[PDB]
Amino acid sequence: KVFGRCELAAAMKRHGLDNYRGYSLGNWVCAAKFESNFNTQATNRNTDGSTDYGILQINSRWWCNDGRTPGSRNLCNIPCSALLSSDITASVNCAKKIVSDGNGMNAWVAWRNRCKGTDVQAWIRGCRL
Ligand SMILES: [Cl-]
Ligand SMILES: [Cl-]
Ligand SMILES: [Cl-]
Ligand code: NA
Ligand code: NA
Repeated sequence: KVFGRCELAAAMKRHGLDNYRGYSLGNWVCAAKFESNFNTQATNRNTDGSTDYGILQINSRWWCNDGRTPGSRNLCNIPCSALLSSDITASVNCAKKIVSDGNGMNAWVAWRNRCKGTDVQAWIRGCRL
């Protein structure tokens, strides 16, 4: 599913991301924009052989099982395919664990490089939320 911007904002807010770990909703919308282009089916293969999955590009080295990331863990207790679903509950729930791991949203390189320190509000402009 390719979410609209406000559509994704509303879903993330329902699922309790707004201000989770102190990160405003716009941070999460911005991260999803640059990570997945709002596409739940986004997949990216990393140099280390792991893969990123879904709207928030959750990585198989630590967070989900894809059966092909040697030495990896599955800390969210899900198949990485769960993360490609049109429904974002699994992605949002795993994201809560990742952002809680110690470095906040810096866990998403694209957030650090593209969203962090920017006017992340803008991402929820116009949304009736
Ligand atoms: Cl915001
Ligand atoms: Cl594996
Ligand atoms: Cl933080
Ligand atoms: Na990524
Ligand atoms: Na894994």
